[PDB]
Amino acid sequence: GSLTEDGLSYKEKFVVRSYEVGSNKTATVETIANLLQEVGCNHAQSVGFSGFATTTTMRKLHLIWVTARMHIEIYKYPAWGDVVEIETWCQSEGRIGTRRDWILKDSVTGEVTGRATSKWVMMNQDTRRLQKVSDDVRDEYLVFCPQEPRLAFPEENNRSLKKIPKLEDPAQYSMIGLKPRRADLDMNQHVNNVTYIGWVLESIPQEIVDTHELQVITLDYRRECQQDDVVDSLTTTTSNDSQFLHLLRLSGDGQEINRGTTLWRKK
Amino acid sequence: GSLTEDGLSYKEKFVVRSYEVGSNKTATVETIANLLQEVGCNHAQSVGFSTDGFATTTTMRKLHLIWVTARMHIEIYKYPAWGDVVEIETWCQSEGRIGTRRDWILKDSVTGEVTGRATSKWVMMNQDTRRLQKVSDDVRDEYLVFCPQEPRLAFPEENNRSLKKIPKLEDPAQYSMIGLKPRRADLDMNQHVNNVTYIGWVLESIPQEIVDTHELQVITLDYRRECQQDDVVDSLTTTTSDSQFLHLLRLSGDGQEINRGTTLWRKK
Ligand SMILES: OC1CN(C(c2ccccc2)c2ccccc2)C1
Ligand SMILES: OC1CN(C(c2ccccc2)c2ccccc2)C1
Repeated sequence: GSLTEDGLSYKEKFVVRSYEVGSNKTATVETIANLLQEVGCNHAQSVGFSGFATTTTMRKLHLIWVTARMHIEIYKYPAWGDVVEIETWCQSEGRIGTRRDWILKDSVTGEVTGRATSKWVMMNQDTRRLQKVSDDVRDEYLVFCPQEPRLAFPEENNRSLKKIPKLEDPAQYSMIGLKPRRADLDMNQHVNNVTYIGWVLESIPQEIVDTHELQVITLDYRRECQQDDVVDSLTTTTSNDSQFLHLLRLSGDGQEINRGTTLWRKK
Repeated sequence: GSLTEDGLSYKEKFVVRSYEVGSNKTATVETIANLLQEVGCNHAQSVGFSTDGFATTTTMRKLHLIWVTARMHIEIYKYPAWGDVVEIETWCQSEGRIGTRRDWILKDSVTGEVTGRATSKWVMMNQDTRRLQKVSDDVRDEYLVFCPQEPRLAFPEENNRSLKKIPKLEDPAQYSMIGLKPRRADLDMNQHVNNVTYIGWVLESIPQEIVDTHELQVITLDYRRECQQDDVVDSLTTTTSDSQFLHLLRLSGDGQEINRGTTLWRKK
């Protein structure tokens, strides 16, 4: 992997592994999400950042970046043995937070096979209190972002910015008692963001997965699942194409941890 | 990755990823086990097998036969750090009619030093009836040309840990993790639970304080029966001692054994 010529974006190639693919012999959306995370971490390391990606001022103030939303659109899932090239960049969104975008390409054809965007907010590591980005923090990372707008999702009222409603009981489908194991944790012992994507997908019936391809997934992150928490995954059909509304909540008290939507195309 | 000069082994380099490491910023034993599988699959593809979901010969496909893991044994001296490059070499050997063995050697790409080693036993099974069998001469002739003829063992030492008999854990277990269920990410391309998931489930019943203060040195795992996608598992562990543990995975309902194993840990 390497920063591009202008030093404002980062590119990396990956060979799709045998254990990374599903029944169709193509990468799962969770393998894609892991690759997006890996290339994001390699971009942060290349420009001088570090268990968390933080600036000097962020470390002094016990501040970290946390994902608020992840949005992924896949046109073609790379096959086992295929090489996928991923380009990533970040942009400041004023005082609200930051955005990281990605473009996925087939290395042989040069064709765009997917795109993704994510919203990140600043949080105090200890109190969990969200906050706006300060000028002092903003000055430390603006030199690594393009100054002119560069968007993976330029479209007028595109799906990546759509408000997601709260699923109403009773859900059409559910998967109950989901618990993270050690492999679900990151190096800081927090549940990996990609685990939540897997849990959302667990309540989609196997017949939809066997006859459809996942085209778009939008996921909001409201609260973290702790290592000793238990989750229930809920799904209701809202719709050639099938659309679903999703909700992850704690098994006991029903506290919301995530909400999302998925769009699927008939194979 | 590539076959070596003589065409009797295969080598591949891997850069350890951010999501592949634990609290110590080094690869987990499950990341290592996944890499061992990946290099094994790439070795099979390079010599003309697979491109269907299973590594099979022409005669195996005609007879609906597949290779299934009977035992996995891994010994790690140093876990590669995040960003480090690990080189893995693998090869296979026929063990007569019993089955086959695949071995691995792990090395730090910068120093050339051996950082780990692994060995696995594989048996032939009819994929529809699940009935185990010996390896026929016709099947053995199709894969013997891809194996070294003289013995080449990752674990040569007489009566080494990789060949030790593992006893069955007696109730009550000292520790347990109950109600473990596979999700879609735990499945392989044939919708079977990935062998590495069972390693993760075994490790789930080890208390977090042992993991925080010890490094896993050796793990031996026997595979007795597969966990189906709709099955639920209980992971049981008892200290037998360095720290040593005896492990047992069984179905949550009827208590049918799916795996048994042992782990050896060194105080950090
Ligand atoms: O997910 C978003 C991408 N942002 C980082 C980032 C920004 C520009 C280039 C590389 C990396 C970051 C900003 C400020 C402190 C530490 C890391 C956070
Ligand atoms: O996991 C064990 C090792 N595998 C062998 C094997 C694979 C398919 C058919 C016959 C034999 C082997 C693979 C690649 C080179 C040489 C032998 C099955």
